Amino acid sequence: DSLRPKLSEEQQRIIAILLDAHHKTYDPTYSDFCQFRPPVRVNDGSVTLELSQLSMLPHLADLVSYSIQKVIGFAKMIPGFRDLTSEDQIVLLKSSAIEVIMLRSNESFTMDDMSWTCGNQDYKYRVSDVTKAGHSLELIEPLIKFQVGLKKLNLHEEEHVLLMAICIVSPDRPGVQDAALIEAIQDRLSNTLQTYIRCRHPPPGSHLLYAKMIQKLADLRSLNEEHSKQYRCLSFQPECSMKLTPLVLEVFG
Ligand SMILES: C=C1/C(=C\C=C2/CCC[C@]3(C)[C@@H]([C@H](C)CCCC(C)(C)O)CC[C@@H]23)C[C@@H](O)[C@H](CCn2cnnn2)[C@@H]1O
Repeated sequence: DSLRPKLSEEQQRIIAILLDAHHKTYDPTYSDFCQFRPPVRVNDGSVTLELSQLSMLPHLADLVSYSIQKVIGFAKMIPGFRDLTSEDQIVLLKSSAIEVIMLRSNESFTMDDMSWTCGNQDYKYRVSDVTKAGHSLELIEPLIKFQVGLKKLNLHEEEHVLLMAICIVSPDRPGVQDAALIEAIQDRLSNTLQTYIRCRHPPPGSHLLYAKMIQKLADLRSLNEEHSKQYRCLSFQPECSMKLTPLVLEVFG
């Protein structure tokens, strides 16, 4: 009855490994940003103008690209991940990249003004800047909802990295070969999450936290399909590919 098994020595190594992977792949100081193509914020309080200028696209496109590289880094240090055929590594990455980016961006997302703040001012990102990169409310509003949703779970960083690992190693992705193997890696990770929550999370009356976390992985598949729907529509804008990166192109095209 409400059993609380102690963390195995393997389960601990996994956390340590993931905690460390994240420290090595996420820069909380945002010092690489001046390297990205500069943010341009034109005036408007218009889908037409947005698509005409695409003023924020090269900055955000660089930002996402940069992050994909970071996520790729992250995945490589996931225990199990290198044991997969590099083909199941590509598939799992490409189909989760946008989700892990939405997951990881929560570190910069603040409930003070409902923005991602990586700054200073210049690297603050709100609904409007994302519109300025050619996306519509149908993605941007629900993404903000999900951000708040996630902030309120109040995840320990341990839960944050596991959640991201779990998301990457999902056996039910279009095109995976060895779902059996991938499902084994995931189970190992969820068992670590489920157990970690039970030992180390206050109160807890609410270990309900695990169900809520799995629910976030569902919300993510939605935003993923929506993002991909909208990405398609940007691709139709002429001269757009030059505003992107070779990496953003392959991952989403
Ligand atoms: C990507 C990240 C950040 C924010 C994420 C945002 C804010 C702007 C808007 C973003 C990029 C959404 C867009 C709707 C995605 C659009 C991509 C496109 C234009 C290619 O379709 C999805 C996630 C959103 C900021 C920050 O938390 C992180 C920046 C990168 N970083 C820092 N240290 N290590 N990596 C995070 O990965």
